[PDB]
Amino acid sequence: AEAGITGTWYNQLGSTFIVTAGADGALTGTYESAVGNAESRYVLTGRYDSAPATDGSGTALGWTVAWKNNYRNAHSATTWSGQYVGGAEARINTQWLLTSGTTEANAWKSTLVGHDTFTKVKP
Amino acid sequence: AEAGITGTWYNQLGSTFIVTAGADGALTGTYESAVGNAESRYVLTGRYDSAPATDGSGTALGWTVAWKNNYRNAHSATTWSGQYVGGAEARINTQWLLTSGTTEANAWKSTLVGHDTFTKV
Amino acid sequence: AEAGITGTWYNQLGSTFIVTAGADGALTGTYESAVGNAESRYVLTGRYDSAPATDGSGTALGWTVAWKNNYRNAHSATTWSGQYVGGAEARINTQWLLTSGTTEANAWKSTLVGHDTFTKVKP
Amino acid sequence: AEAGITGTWYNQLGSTFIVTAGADGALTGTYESAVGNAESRYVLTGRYDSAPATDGSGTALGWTVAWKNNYRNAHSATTWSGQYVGGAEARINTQWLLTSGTTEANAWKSTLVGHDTFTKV
Ligand SMILES: O=C1N[C@H]2NC(=O)N[C@H]2N1
Ligand SMILES: O=C1N[C@H]2NC(=O)N[C@H]2N1
Ligand SMILES: O=C1N[C@H]2NC(=O)N[C@H]2N1
Ligand SMILES: O=C1N[C@H]2NC(=O)N[C@H]2N1
Repeated sequence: AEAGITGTWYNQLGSTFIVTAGADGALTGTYESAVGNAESRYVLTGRYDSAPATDGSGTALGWTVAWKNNYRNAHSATTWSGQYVGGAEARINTQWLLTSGTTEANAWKSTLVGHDTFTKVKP
Repeated sequence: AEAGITGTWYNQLGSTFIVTAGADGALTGTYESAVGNAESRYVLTGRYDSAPATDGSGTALGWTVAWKNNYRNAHSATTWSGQYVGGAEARINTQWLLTSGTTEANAWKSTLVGHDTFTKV
Repeated sequence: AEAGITGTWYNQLGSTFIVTAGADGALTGTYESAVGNAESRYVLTGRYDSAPATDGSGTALGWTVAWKNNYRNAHSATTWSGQYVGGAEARINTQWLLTSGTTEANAWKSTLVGHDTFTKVKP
Repeated sequence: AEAGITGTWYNQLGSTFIVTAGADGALTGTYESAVGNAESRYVLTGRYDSAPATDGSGTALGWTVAWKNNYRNAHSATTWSGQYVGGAEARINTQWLLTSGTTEANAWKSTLVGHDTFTKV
């Protein structure tokens, strides 16, 4: 549902995710990370299932943040893949992949994987 | 390098990725998978890091595809995270996460992980 | 530390992990999963850093369970990679990969990824 | 097929994996990586699923290597999860997780993920 996803969310590290879900399945917003070589806000773009199932299934969605803005350029990008589960305590549970740009030689260790849980605060 | 991300790419499964990379870091285009609960094209959106480093590093990027279009709704979304490397033979090396929308009971097994390599051949 | 890892542990799904850490960095035991095409106990084998660092760093370790025993054969195997963090509330935080045996054609979707947190109960 | 997992395998990075597959599902041997904070051989232990299915499916298996030996202690461990496919050209296709022991502050970035393909060539 777009309304349910739209809002301000935070995760366990203390990062901020501000998103708007558009009618066509699009997600746009900004992300502020509490950790890493990151400062200020970054632009994020993603997609979500605008037509989930009836039932108590989560809504699959994903988004990307390239870690470059006017203040910093970390030469990396993160993609979060997960599902939104609404209710009185709406959560977005995800797993993410953080890839850094590297030389052909260190490419084997260019990607980090983790998981984040976001709790909604505002629309 | 970077702008050269624009084009038509294909991966080892035969899927087609058509992207336009905008000067400021955006990625837009369509994706058509050769496998899965999918038919036709799906819209994709992503970001790439528009000012890569001397050093001969690749350009980090990622994009998402929600597997819903006017033909099918597979109730899942895939994100690809990787890097672009240009040169005579340019490729985009990625690892992806495909999450399906499940009930809680099946949440533990909602995500598949894989890797795709794209070239313009 | 072997003593700290040795014991009975459970995770958020309600699965049981019984392990013994040997002096040489080896881990042996049994695993009982609360979910999946799994029944009874399965044998597990792994390795851990028998010489972690001083400091408050976790001990890296990993183990594998092939999901076949005398009662069931799910044609799959899971590997858990994570770190043991001791203290009064010792935990083992992990990320896992569950690969199923498939045809060359469905190989693209042979692996599931997730994360489990284990809480210790007994030695 | 299965028993044929025993042997010396090499991956695209040039690492060498020497394994012995026991009749009841065990995997034992040594690993020597061509990259990283590693030198010489490390002990590995794993499991494979000893009764694979007609159907022409691969044999699921996984193994672990703690990067500590009498030369180095990199305070990390890697697990490879994948499947073995035999035939004229046999390979083991895997995805791995490399976890380092961090302080809590760095726990979020303690795990790398990759994929390796091994052959006996
Ligand atoms: O909120 C954050 N989650 C983690 N993933 C990532 O890429 N950077 C970290 N910050
Ligand atoms: O091209 C594809 N890559 C794989 N990942 C995914 O999500 N579907 C498959 N198609
Ligand atoms: O305890 C469990 N964790 C999950 N990972 C896995 O492979 N099966 C599930 N059971
Ligand atoms: O052969 C190797 N594979 C890669 N994964 C890993 O842990 N170290 C590297 N060496």
